[PDB]
Amino acid sequence: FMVSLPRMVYPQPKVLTPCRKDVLVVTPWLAPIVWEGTFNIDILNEQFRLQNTTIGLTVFAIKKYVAFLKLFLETAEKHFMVGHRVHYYVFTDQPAAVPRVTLGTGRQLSVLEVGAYKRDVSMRRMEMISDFCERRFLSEVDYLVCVDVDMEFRDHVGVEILTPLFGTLHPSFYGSSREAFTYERRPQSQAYIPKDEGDFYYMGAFFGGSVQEVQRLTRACHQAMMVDQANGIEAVWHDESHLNKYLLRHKPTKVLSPEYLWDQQLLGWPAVLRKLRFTAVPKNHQAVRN
Amino acid sequence: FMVSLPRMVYPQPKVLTPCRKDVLVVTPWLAPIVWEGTFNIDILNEQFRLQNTTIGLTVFAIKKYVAFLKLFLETAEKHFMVGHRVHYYVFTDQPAAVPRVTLGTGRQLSVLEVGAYKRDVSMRRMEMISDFCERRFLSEVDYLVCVDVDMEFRDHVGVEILTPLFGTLHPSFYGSSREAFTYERRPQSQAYIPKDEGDFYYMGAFFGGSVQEVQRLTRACHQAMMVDQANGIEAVWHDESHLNKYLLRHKPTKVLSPEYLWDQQLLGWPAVLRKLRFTAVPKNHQAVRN
Ligand SMILES: CCCCCCO[C@@H]1O[C@H](CO)[C@H](O)[C@H](O)[C@H]1O[C@@H]1O[C@@H](C)[C@@H](O)[C@@H](O)[C@@H]1O
Ligand SMILES: CCCCCCO[C@@H]1O[C@H](CO)[C@H](O)[C@H](O)[C@H]1O[C@@H]1O[C@@H](C)[C@@H](O)[C@@H](O)[C@@H]1O
Ligand SMILES: O=c1ccn([C@@H]2O[C@H](COP(=O)(O)OP(=O)(O)O)[C@@H](O)[C@H]2O)c(=O)[nH]1
Ligand SMILES: O=c1ccn([C@@H]2O[C@H](COP(=O)(O)OP(=O)(O)O)[C@@H](O)[C@H]2O)c(=O)[nH]1
Ligand SMILES: [Mn+2]
Ligand SMILES: [Mn+2]
Repeated sequence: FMVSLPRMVYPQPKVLTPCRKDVLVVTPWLAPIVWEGTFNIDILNEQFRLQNTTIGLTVFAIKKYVAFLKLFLETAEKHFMVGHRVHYYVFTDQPAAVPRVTLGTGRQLSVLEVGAYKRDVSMRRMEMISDFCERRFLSEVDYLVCVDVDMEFRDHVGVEILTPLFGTLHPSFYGSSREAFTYERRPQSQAYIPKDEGDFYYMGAFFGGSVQEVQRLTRACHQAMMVDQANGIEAVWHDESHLNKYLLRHKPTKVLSPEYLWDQQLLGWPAVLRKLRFTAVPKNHQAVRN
Repeated sequence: FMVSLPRMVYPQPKVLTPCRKDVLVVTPWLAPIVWEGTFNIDILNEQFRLQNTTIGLTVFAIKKYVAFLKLFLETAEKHFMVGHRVHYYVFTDQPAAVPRVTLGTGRQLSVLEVGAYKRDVSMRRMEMISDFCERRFLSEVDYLVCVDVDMEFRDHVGVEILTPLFGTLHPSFYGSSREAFTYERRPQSQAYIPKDEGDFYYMGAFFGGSVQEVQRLTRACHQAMMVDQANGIEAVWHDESHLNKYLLRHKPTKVLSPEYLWDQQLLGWPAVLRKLRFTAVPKNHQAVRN
């Protein structure tokens, strides 16, 4: 049951005025595409606080990637769901290397120890989120957000993203035609998508939804990755290829604009982006991965 | 559980191309506003058919308004949820005056006899939908759509409207500023809305949602109307005033554009409307109401 909103004073939405005319703000299956100027965060904060919403955030920091946790967490404290209940779940092979980060009220952090894989693994993250943590998340949070650690928050990332299932537009492909998307193209893979199919290219570094929908997605992707492994094939972009297949066949109920996953070093700051919210931290891929 | 969509071939949505730049297509609380060009009906039909969705439609035809049923139902057969399961519920004081209309497969009609009120009643429709039919609807349909009878369908009205809770933009006020909206303005009424509040002016002739959400809305409006009656006040636009108060405090999850509730005699055919879907049948208000 959703209680009534209180009286609020805010600008009237005008039907004959879009704010955003430069971008698509709704998908053809009537899912909002979240850009700055499309939402009144005061209304959304009211709606979600009235439900006492708890957001879980999963992040993996394996081997050298533990070095990214301090900036990741400290900037999450500044920008991620501030005012709402947040539970961070940090998956690591080195619990003692997790930095002691000071949290705001109503926010908690759990360190979950896992095994480290040598490779660019596809399988652990989808498996961990589904198979091992299923019961935990259902009991503790309403929504799950699953992100990469080699990132920092620079601006607001809030309840505007919350919905049963969301993906995020990959910053390198939002202007690309579907034939150019780097989907898995081999029919022998479970992640296969033909050249005439596809809505968007979603980045594997930021997806989420309700606990139920995220467990469905991660279970499906893990199962599909196991099939590929049994067949001696590894999708071109690993779990991201499978995420893309899933979200093609199970449409997300919101899509996040590239505001929510940006690399400024690589791509600059285009006019279409009014805010850069969650951004890549420069890294040496080869050095840091081995 | 939502099964996978099949392979489909359709035009790729392009992020840097809106189709609609002339109108607001999403509310500030991230609810789609449904206009032609914003949805791919093939994708939506797939989604809703895979859930075997059943839509109930309620319509009241009391006293002289039974004369409107033939055109209403015959045009509903042509345009309303074609291909989906539909259950019409016709509430009338004259069961024998309900026309025998031929229905397509998967569609059924129930005649529900009620008492006729003399007045421009506010109370029967909200009361009937909540208090008397609660159990029936929960067992028989997934969504309820509640409309006026003095109407005809001229174009597609389909699953694009379906959502937990929707209202429809009143065709006379979609371009108006909120101070001009004919909300109830007396603080002594439960429907009161101050001049600095309001998103939209919703028409009482077309609202709906899931059964649960429609029973919540109709219950709340009926209760509020009973309070006003006990206090010797009747809202300026009767159940529409209360509907507007409810949807201010409980934001709808989609909003239908005036495509879905139009009067061509009164308002013509503006450029902003690409389709006229559900339209007023000319009537002599005084003659037909007494
Ligand atoms: C010099 C690197 C050029 C990379 C451009 C394209 O992006 C890559 O797209 C791939 C799919 O085709 C995968 O999503 C990679 O994760 C992504 O690279 C990741 O995300 C990017 C946004 C960058 O942050 C990159 O450093 C990172 O490895
Ligand atoms: C010559 C009549 C001028 C009416 C213009 C405004 O509309 C009225 O707006 C009211 C709220 O302020 C209520 O919603 C009425 O139901 C509506 O009239 C109804 O809907 C309209 C769209 C018309 O179809 C009208 O005939 C009908 O009575
Ligand atoms: O040695 C590693 C490699 C990867 N990761 C995790 O897997 C994510 C995806 O890898 P990466 O960020 O290197 O991929 P990219 O964004 O460069 O494609 C990282 O953010 C980490 O959360 C990790 O913890 N340790
Ligand atoms: O004598 C009446 C008066 C009203 N109605 C029902 O109440 C609705 C609302 O009344 P009306 O359409 O006259 O209001 P308007 O759209 O003109 O404001 C009608 O469509 C009918 O469904 C009815 O059945 N009999
Ligand atoms: Mn990364
Ligand atoms: Mn009417």
